[PDB]
Amino acid sequence: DLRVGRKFRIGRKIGSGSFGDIYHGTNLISGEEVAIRLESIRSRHPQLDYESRVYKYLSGGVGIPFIRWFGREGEYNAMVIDLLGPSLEDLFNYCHRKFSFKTVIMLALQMICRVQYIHGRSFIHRDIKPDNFLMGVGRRGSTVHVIDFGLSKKYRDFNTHRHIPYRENKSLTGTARYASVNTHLGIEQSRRDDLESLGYMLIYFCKGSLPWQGLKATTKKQKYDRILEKKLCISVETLCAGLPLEFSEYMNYCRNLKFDERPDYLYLARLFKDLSIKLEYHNDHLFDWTMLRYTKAMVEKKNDSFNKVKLLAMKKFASHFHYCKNDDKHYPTPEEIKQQTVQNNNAAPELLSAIDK
Ligand SMILES: Nc1ncnc2c1ncn2[C@@H]1O[C@H](COP(=O)(O)OP(=O)(O)O)[C@@H](O)[C@H]1O
Repeated sequence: DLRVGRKFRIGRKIGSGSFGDIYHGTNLISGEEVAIRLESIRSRHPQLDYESRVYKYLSGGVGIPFIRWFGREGEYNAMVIDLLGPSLEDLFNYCHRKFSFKTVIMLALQMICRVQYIHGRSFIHRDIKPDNFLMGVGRRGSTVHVIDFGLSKKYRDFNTHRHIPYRENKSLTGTARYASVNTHLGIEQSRRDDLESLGYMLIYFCKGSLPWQGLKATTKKQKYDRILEKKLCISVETLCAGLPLEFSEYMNYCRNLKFDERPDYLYLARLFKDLSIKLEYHNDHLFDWTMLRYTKAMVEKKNDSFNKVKLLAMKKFASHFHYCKNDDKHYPTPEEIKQQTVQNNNAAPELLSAIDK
């Protein structure tokens, strides 16, 4: 309950982590709810100061949490920033670990823009994963935000745009579930790698998992290298089985980019915009969790309970909920996928009547 940056009061924890804790905070003058991150100054590997400085440099971008204050408060490095909502991994779990094509397409459109803005500010993220994308709170709940810039890096000179040099034998640090093949190989990360990681997330979201998940090994390196072998040896076709051709096209593009090459962000956005048209989706910010949450509220006026809610939701929103069929070996046609609209309507008392109201 101490004060930070004169006017920010620390409240309840949100909260804990490896680089410190994150708290609810309040601006004592305006009453605005914010987020406050703390890092012990006795930390052996300080990261908060770095992140705050990246956040400052990125300040003003759409979907970049807006830093309000950072500095020193006694025994703590502190950072005051926008309060955000659930992560996409959180929402993935809420939806029982599968997203519709529509929701994945809509996330992809926003996330490509976020990554584009970050690259436009001469930084690469280097830690692209579902946990690092959060929705806004309240009415900002339709905007995907990017967080966690502790591993981010300048990939080019601010004035000359001279790219950092090519390099090998770089070490790998985290879970490498979403890491690019070239990261695994020890190559200096560049813009392409952020986008490849984004690609794996999309496939993850669609299919419910990646085929190199849940591996065990005797050492970290062995595990990393087992993941690398699967990424390398499983074809893009197999990887993207059951998904419209855009998803494998997205992946082939990222894997084919050269080290210092500027990505064609608009080409990639057009992939998913064109697909949403073929699938007759509106870009209406109506995500799976939005509609499941609404449906549930009306019903209430645990695995088995969810399935009933989901059934009603898919009936009321038949044209919105299309899913990958993981037994598929091919890329389904748009008309193939849209056939699920009919199936959704054909599913089945007073409860079906209640929801319309
Ligand atoms: N600006 C923010 N507003 C609200 N919640 C946040 C913000 N930044 C991170 N979080 C959330 O706080 C929780 C703890 O985050 P943190 O400890 O930094 O990550 P991790 O636990 O993965 O190391 C996470 O669930 C994360 O989604």
